[PDB]
Amino acid sequence: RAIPIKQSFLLKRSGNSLNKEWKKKYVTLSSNGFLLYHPSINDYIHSTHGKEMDLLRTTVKVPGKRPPRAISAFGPSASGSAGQAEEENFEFLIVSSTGQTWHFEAASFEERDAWVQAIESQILASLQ
Repeated sequence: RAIPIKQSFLLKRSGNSLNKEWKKKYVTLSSNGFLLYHPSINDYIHSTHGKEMDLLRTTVKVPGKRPPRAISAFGPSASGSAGQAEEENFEFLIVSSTGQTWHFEAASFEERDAWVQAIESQILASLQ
C-alpha cells in the first residue's frame, strides 16, 4: 500500500551534449522509495519498458547548473548573476549506485521541484 509522490511525463535526452534532444517519457515516483520511468504513457498503462532506480542510495542534481532559485529567499548571495536574462532550464538528474544516471526535464517548473523533492524524500525515508 504505497502512494504516488509524482507521476507524469518527463523529457529524456537522446543524442549528445553538443546536440541535445529530449523525448516524451513517463516517470512515476512512488512512496516505496522507487523511481520508475517508461518510454511513454502506453508503457505505464500497458506496462512495457519501465526502468526502476532504487531510492536507497541515489543522488539528485541539475546538469551542471547553478542552484535553481528563481523565487530567491532574499539575502546577500554568493553571486546573484542573471538579471536581465535567464535560461530557466529546469532539468534534474537521478544517479544510482551503479553509476546509472537518469536525466529528465520536468515539463512544469513546479513539477521539477516536487520530483527532486520526491526522489530526495524517498531517499531520506529509506536512509532513516
